[PDB]
Amino acid sequence: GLSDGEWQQVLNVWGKVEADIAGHGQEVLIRLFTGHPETLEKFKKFKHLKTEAEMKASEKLKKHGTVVLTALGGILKKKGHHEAKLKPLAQSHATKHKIPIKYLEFISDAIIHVLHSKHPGDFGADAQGAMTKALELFRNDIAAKYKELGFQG
Repeated sequence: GLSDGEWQQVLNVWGKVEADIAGHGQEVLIRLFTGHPETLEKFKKFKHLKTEAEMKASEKLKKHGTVVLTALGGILKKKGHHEAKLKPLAQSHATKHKIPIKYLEFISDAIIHVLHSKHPGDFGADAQGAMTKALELFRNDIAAKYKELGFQG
């Protein structure tokens, strides 16, 4: 698992995210959608957005970014004992949204990219390593639930 120090670095940079959650959520989704257009196809509401500029102007996209990062934050703050918080997310993403684990890797990388660009003082190499591990644990645990839920992931 992650060490105490690793979780501390995760929570330290997450504090920076909480200081502007909608701006971060917007930037994460835009990075995801521009880098991986196949992921955008999973969003009925948003796949009409064909450029970064149209995405930036979408208030609905911004609100969803906040929904995503709020849920992720709740999971991260549970550190290694995140199963109760993770469970409903795994269930909805295995049934309603059908999100492959690969797409969770893509959003993990988008989060890391945005944190590197926005918060270089709180997201140096050790902090990035810690967040990488935290998001790996998130994906791994979702993948385990997907199996139970009958989704190939």
